[PDB]
Amino acid sequence: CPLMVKVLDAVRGSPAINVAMHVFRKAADDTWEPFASGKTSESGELHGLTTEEEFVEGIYKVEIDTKSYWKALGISPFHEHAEVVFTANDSGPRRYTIAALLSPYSYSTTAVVTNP
Amino acid sequence: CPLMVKVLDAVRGSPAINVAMHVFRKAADDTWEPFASGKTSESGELHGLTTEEEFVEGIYKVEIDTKSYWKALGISPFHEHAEVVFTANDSGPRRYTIAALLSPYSYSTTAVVTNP
Amino acid sequence: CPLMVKVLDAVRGSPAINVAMHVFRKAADDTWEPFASGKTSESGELHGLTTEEEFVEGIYKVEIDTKSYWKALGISPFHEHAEVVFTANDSGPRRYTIAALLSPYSYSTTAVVTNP
Amino acid sequence: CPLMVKVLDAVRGSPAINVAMHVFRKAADDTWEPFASGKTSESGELHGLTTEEEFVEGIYKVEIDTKSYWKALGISPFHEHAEVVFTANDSGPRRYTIAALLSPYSYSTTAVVTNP
Ligand SMILES: Nc1c([N+](=O)[O-])ccc(Oc2ccccc2)c1Cl
Ligand SMILES: Nc1c([N+](=O)[O-])ccc(Oc2ccccc2)c1Cl
Ligand code: NA
Ligand code: NA
Repeated sequence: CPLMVKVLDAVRGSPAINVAMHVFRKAADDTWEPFASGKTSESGELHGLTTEEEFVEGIYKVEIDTKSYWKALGISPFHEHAEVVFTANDSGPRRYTIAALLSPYSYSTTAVVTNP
Repeated sequence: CPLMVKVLDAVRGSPAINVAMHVFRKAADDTWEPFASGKTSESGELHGLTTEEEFVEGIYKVEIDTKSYWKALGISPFHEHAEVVFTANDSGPRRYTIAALLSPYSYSTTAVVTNP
Repeated sequence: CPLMVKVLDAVRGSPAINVAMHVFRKAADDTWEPFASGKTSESGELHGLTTEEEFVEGIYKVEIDTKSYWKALGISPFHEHAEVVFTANDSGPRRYTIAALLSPYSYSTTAVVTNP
Repeated sequence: CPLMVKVLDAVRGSPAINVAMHVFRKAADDTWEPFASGKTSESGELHGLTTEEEFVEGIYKVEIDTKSYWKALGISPFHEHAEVVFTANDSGPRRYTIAALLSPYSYSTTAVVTNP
């Protein structure tokens, strides 16, 4: 599991389920190329985004559709989405967990990076 | 103003107004003695808790009554309070801003420490 | 697993390993009775603190020794410890995950509460 | 002052000083157009980015150059930048404070939205 995303809900004290996100990789012309995507499970986790061989050096952007999540709960949010932009695999493969904790007007994000 | 506390509401995107808090200082017998108390203003800030002369070296605890805050908004929150425990003025007088960002099931707290 | 604590390190991007903590339960005289304790594993997690039958209604305090964690890394921290105080099991058993994300001058904490 | 950004350093317990950031606004063709830029002061705050007349309805992005900040302190951070994307002034003019709390592998961001 080279890249996993975990999302939590700070209002309900629960995993954030069915949160959609796309992953992009920065292209040579500075545009964002589609790379992976999915929705969080009932555990708030999204596994299986990529494989070790496909996940090479680059700048990656995880764009998490937090706005649709809050609107489904009938809550008006601040952000259009939560974006996480980072260089990955510059020193060869690593395993990355991107975590996000969501509130309607705030989010926090952290990374856990491990050498396989 | 050597000690200031600022509290923000991550659900509503606003200062957390009229939040009560109590400050304690550890006594020689290791019990918590009352030190100061107050409530946040319309800006979410509590100023004037202490003075340079009174705010001596010690271990201090700020106990923020987050539970009453959420209950008054019709939210049943997770925590009884948000607690911040720290040694102050160990290397001479400093000015401390304690900030807290509140959600029903989560809080974040940070400190800004400056040398006058 | 009625009560689990997970701790992450925001400076190193890693689980916070070997973080010691004690759990207390508030007694009828408002004192804090010892309840459980342990240290986080290499995954940053502490499992096995209690059992469903022992973990009944009460106000619980998880006192996480963040200061010793940072001092072992040669980093001077702000807080004496990170405290998480919450009522548990007031509506019968639940499963609780307490998570904390640590920085030298800040911490964030959230809860995931699930009905078994 | 309809838009202000405040940045704090969770490692040092200080304002994050001399942090560069760029603000963009989504154009009719869905591209990001430059809107304003600046750097935080000794208080960690960036004031004067825009005016009430210029700060019309739209989708805005604040891109905070956290990577250069950490690198100058000798830290190799995780994120390329901290990004905040939001719709502004949808229901008439508001005043926005965007706050960010920075660690090498994590950031938290919140908004305070007030009606003048
Ligand atoms: N994370 C955080 C916390 N915190 O205690 O973690 C407190 C406040 C906060 O926003 C502000 C608000 C005012 C000044 C600086 C930062 C954030 Cl963004
Ligand atoms: N904010 C935060 C907190 N927290 O106690 O606030 C704890 C953990 C965390 O990342 C994770 C990491 C793994 C699983 C769930 C969340 C974040 Cl992002
Ligand atoms: Na001293
Ligand atoms: Na409108």
